[PDB]
Amino acid sequence: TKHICAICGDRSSGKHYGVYSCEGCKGFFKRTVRKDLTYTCRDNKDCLIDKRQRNRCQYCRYQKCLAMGMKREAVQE
Amino acid sequence: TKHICAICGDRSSGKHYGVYSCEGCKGFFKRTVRKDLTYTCRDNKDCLIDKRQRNRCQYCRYQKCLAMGMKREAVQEERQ
DNA sequence: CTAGGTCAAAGGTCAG
DNA sequence: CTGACCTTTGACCTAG
Ligand SMILES: [Zn+2]
Ligand SMILES: [Zn+2]
Ligand SMILES: [Zn+2]
Ligand SMILES: [Zn+2]
Repeated sequence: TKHICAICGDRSSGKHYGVYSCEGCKGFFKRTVRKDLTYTCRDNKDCLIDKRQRNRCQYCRYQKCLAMGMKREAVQE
Repeated sequence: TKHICAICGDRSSGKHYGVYSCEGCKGFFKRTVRKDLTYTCRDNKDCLIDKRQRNRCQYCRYQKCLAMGMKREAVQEERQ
């Protein structure tokens, strides 16, 4: 699992914010926290986050980052 | 100038789908791939694609995107 | 090692 | 439908 992103399942580049994640999910989490962005799900808050469809819903991607254990506290100034 | 669209000769906004192209040819290729659109040439499949006449034939514009090297694979899934 | 920065190249919108 | 004009993504690098 050291090699697989816990959020989308892409090739993981190491532990980012306490979770094994790809460069994509790391960057997304970083921008969300830094810019203090709020998202909305156009569906039923159960969108599938995988390599191909991770960008389909920002709300569901962020909730998966949190549920997998990504720490807001680990994003610095 | 090395900032020329390989499809139509308009000012290129960078590399789109592996080819130096204008914002017009980028959008056109994207919509064609996304919707899986099939076009028809009303002539002999050799219409001239340039800045002025790019919109004259959808079929010939798409065949030039492909012949120039535009990658169907580089068009990602819809986001909304 | 993993934190942050960068910027080319993806994405999107909506007036015409 | 088109394309000007805009935003977000993620591969890659470097400093701590
Ligand atoms: Zn990921
Ligand atoms: Zn969702
Ligand atoms: Zn063009
Ligand atoms: Zn034609």
